[PDB]
Amino acid sequence: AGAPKPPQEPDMNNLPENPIPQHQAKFVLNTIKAVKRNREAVPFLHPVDTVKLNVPFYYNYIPRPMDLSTIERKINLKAYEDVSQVVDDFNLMVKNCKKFNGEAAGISKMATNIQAQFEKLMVKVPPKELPAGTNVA
Repeated sequence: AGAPKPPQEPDMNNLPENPIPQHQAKFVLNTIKAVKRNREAVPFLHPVDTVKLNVPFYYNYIPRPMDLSTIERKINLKAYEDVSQVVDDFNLMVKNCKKFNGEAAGISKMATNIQAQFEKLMVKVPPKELPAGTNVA
């Protein structure tokens, strides 16, 4: 080819010491789970099938790919320090699709559609603090 597919994120040797609090991790997880139910998200659920789509040089244009499952795995492995990194990863996913395919491609409109859905949900994200009377041992 044809640049090979880069290794999966995250690097389980650089897991952050202070991850996002669980109440924030539960929210962004349910948010990503809600986006994964959207019919428009199907192409973004998993890494690109470079053989089925016949894009041998895809990883030459996109050196850092991203998908909804990777974002989900990084949350489950506590790889994020701030919820803004989850937003940045979702943005990178949309950016890669528009960069490679272009605003004319209908797959870019699917990415735009799920990004709007993601942004509507992230409006109600709880603050990084715990709450009112949540106790600390």
